Amino acid sequence: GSDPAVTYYRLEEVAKRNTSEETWMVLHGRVYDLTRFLSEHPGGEEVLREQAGADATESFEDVGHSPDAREMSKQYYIGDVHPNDLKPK
Amino acid sequence: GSDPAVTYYRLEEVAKRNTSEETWMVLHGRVYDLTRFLSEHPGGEEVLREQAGADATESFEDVGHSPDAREMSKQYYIGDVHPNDLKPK
Ligand code: HEM
Ligand code: HEM
Ligand SMILES: [Mg+2]
Ligand SMILES: [Mg+2]
Repeated sequence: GSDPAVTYYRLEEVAKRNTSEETWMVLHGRVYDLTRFLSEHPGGEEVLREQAGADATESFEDVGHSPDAREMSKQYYIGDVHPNDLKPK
Repeated sequence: GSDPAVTYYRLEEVAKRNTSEETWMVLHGRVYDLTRFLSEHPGGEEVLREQAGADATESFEDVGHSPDAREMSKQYYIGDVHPNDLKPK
């Protein structure tokens, strides 16, 4: 069941956005446009460039971001990963 | 100049890695060294051999790879396609 209020992106569409002109990334089943965040990230640009257009959930959690960082991610949230591209829990 | 965190490859060079000794492939503007991946590819070696050395984004996405297949590709990423060789738009 897709949610009328949410815009969904297939991982194929996220994979296209892997350039400095447009960088998207998936974190926990949600899509973030970090294009403008790249030069402001306190963890630097490179870690984000390397996984541009991809699901970087594991790296994000391995680093262990703070509640403050998670709060900050909300400003870049743009949609949910299409139901079909979500993995079983 | 470009981005020093990125090694760039011209499609002319990528095209030469089309045998089992060294097979590279392009997916969404990035180069992947699949030489060790061939044996382990669930869809078999032949489908990779067929587009070895070329951009196989279309066939990759048309097949419908899973989130796990995408995660798996990351370890083979060696660099980006030279900007001159990408689509103009
Ligand atoms: C919109 C998503 C993201 C936001 C808002 C964000 C935000 C931040 C912030 C605020 C910090 C400072 C320390 C703290 O608050 O925990 C930080 C550090 C860091 N971030 Fe992120 N980050 C994001 C995504 C990522 C991703 C996807 C990666 C990995 C590919 C990453 C890798 C790092 C690293 C390596 C550090 C350094 C911390 C350490 O020394 O271990 N971040 N990030
Ligand atoms: C780094 C590049 C690639 C990786 C890591 C990869 C990985 C995988 C994995 C893990 C599967 C199992 C099903 C799934 O998880 O989706 C799979 C299946 C398959 N792959 Fe690939 N693949 C790659 C490139 C390609 C390319 C370029 C082609 C086409 C020329 C291809 C054709 C197939 C086919 C036909 C299947 C079977 C589909 C099924 O019924 O699930 N793959 N691949
Ligand atoms: Mg060499
Ligand atoms: Mg994953």
